[PDB]
Amino acid sequence: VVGGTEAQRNSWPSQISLQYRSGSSWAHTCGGTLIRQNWVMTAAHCVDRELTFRVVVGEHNLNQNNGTEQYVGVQKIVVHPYWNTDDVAAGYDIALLRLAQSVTLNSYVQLGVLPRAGTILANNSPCYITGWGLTRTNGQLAQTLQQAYLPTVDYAICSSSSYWGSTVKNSMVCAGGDGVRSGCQGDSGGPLHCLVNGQYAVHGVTSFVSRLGCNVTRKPTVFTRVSAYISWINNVIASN
Ligand code: NA
Repeated sequence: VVGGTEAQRNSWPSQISLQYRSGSSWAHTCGGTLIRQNWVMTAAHCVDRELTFRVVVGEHNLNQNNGTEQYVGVQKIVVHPYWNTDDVAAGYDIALLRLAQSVTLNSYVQLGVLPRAGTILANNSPCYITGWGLTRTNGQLAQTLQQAYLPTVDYAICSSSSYWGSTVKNSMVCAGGDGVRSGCQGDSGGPLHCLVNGQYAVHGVTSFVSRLGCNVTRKPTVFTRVSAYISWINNVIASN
């Protein structure tokens, strides 16, 4: 997250760190959201590589013992069947991970609440992105979980020629684009949290930014719109 601030350690208890085994250690690669005690939602492009993955819940500082982490292997990966890795702009950038064990819930570990199917945010709706991604374009991962305020940019604007044009679809949410705050590498798969009727819900799964940089004016961060995939998510969990 570029232009973020450190999150309080109990603000975003559905955030997870998806990590891969890297020699004798583990490395953060992307974010995700806990949606059942044994299921995580992330981006499809995050699990394109044939790596050994684990999920960490209750994480705050990737480089220090927080005393709150639970570590759990990934048992099954279900990517959306229409996902195509060489066309992220087509959409369907979503995947569900079944965990080897069910995690225990507490003030650091909670299920993300999802929006009702079909919900679309009005333009300029207040949202936060969260994650451990790069803190500058071509920078390094954050140590501590970051948050940045990214108001939504509606489809009519986002799909205009000076923004994303045809690259943005109605199955996506755009947020940000002010040139200072954005998602960045390592934030993929993590949540966009939006405040609606007094309650934060996860409306987006971080999908892409510009190839010209993370925080680029009129290139808001693009998220998979969770509310377009409620039936899909429910169908996968019920059949696994
Ligand atoms: Na930690």
